[PDB]
Amino acid sequence: GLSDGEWQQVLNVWGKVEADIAGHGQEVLIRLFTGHPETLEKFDKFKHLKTEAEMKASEDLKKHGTVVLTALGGILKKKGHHEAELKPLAQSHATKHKIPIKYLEFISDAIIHVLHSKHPGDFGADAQGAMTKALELFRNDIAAKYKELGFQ
Ligand code: HEM
Repeated sequence: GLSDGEWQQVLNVWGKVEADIAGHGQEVLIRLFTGHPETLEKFDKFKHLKTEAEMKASEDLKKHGTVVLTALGGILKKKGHHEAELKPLAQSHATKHKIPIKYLEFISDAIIHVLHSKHPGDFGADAQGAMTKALELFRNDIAAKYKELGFQ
């Protein structure tokens, strides 16, 4: 549940991500993998990445960063009316990829970190608040589909 003003802040912030979707995507995943090494083990196609140099040097990691943020952006543009978009992602990540809701908390915090890192002093207190709310809404609606499936 976000206000109209809050949704406007979220979509304003997203303009930054849209100027460099791959760069933001790559940094969000690198921050996830480096901060939480177990998350890398969920990706059979990125397990071979033994170093952050290998990570930064991976074209396919950049590619998947674009896939992830494009999907998230689509959802954010629905301003909460995202059932059709979110349900299949929830179901894929629980049933096929086996991703605990904890890892979605990790990637949420990682998005906040990357925005401050790439835009220092240009990601204000109101902006962080609005983006956090959106990411919690997203996370919480996925958690609901996880409880439905009894997935832990
Ligand atoms: C902001 C949250 C995220 C979004 C928007 C997102 C989105 C996506 C999309 C669109 C795909 C491809 C289609 C599909 O399989 O459903 C995908 C694949 C996948 N996701 Fe995510 N995802 C998120 C978070 C996570 C996290 C936190 C992990 C792991 C720690 C994860 C692991 C995977 C894996 C293992 C695949 C398959 C990669 C492959 O082999 O091609 N995801 N994701």
